[PDB]
Amino acid sequence: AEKLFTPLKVGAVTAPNRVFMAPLTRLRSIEPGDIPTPLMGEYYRQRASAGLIISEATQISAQAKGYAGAPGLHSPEQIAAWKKITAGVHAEDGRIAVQLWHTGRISHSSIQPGGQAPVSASALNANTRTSLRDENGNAIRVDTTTPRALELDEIPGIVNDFRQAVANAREAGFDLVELHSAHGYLLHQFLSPSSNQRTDQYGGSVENRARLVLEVVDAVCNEWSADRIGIRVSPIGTFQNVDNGPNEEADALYLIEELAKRGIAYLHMSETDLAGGKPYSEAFRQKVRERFHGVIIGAGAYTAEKAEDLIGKGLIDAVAFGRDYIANPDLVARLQKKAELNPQRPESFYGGGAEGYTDYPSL
Ligand SMILES: Cc1cc2nc3c(=O)[nH]c(=O)nc-3n(C[C@H](O)[C@H](O)[C@H](O)COP(=O)(O)O)c2cc1C
Ligand SMILES: O=[N+]([O-])c1cc([N+](=O)[O-])c(O)c([N+](=O)[O-])c1
Repeated sequence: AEKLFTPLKVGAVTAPNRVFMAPLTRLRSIEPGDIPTPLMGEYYRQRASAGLIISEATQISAQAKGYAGAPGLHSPEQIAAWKKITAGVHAEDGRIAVQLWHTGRISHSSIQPGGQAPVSASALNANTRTSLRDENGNAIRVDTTTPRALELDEIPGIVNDFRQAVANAREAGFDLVELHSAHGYLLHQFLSPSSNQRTDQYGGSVENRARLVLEVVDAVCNEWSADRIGIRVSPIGTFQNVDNGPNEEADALYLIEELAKRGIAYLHMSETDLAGGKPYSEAFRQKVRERFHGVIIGAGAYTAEKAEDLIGKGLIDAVAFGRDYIANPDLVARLQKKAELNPQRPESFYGGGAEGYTDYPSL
């Protein structure tokens, strides 16, 4: 069609096209153990024609767990299972990044270590729901538990958990890592004034609110290499009840300038929540583009036409598609041929088994 099907260097790897698979929580891991499965391996292998696969959000630690059925990357059994998944993608000549998260306050005590309260920047309930499993293994929605504020002396341990999870990602065969700094999860809970009322060096000013994420970026670049690190941000608008405060544009540009200093592989911008939000102006896209010198990935209700427009204008380099990738394993070939897409079945986005997961056909 036009530029979507052309190669792009993304840090240490080269994508053959600009059609990426966005990170998508599907809640099909084995419990106990939060272990990836052969069925997950098949799902990712089906999608290996993507320019880059970004995995579902994956826990850096047991404390990081927010949803029943989300996988981890902290135990030996998890590492071994992910190695099989990455090897399947590579057998199909694909590339895969792991999205690493800590859910912070979007969690429930029943899935935390010891059954205790989850942690956050401050002791404020998320006022949302998470997904648990019932006695028959089926996904159910439950109100989030009020968190405890992290003590200052606990912050280095959070940094260390990200560091260790990146070392584990490298062993598991991932090509890149994506830090989950978006959507109201732990790193975003520190970034946003709505969720961060701290009076130490980790709250107040934008420099203090960004301190934790930038300590994490520095630690993971040191552990592996900057050209292996990406980050997902959602810095404009409201996401899962977390807004970006009264100075969101200036605060976003500060963060992006700081990330640029580290020479990381990519910046992945989640532009809108699933419930919608105001579109990015071209002027703001230009301000982002002049501050970041790696790859920029756009996401959020994109069409191929919008992607072509913005790639052609030189404002973004690639697009991540979420729900179209759930339903279309061969999305690249379908967009290239202008073929129809399979219809989406949202009732099977979370939990369950093969149905609504590996049963969407290729052309
Ligand atoms: C079922 C589902 C699960 C999601 N899980 C994640 C997640 O693990 N990590 C993340 O950063 N975003 C997650 N998202 C957001 C998607 O990555 C994506 O930004 C969003 O679906 C909008 O893009 P789309 O219109 O192309 O689907 C999820 C979205 C859906 C629909
Ligand atoms: O539905 N989900 O399970 C879901 C999960 C995650 N995540 O990282 O755990 C997200 O970032 C989003 N999201 O950003 O929209 C959705």
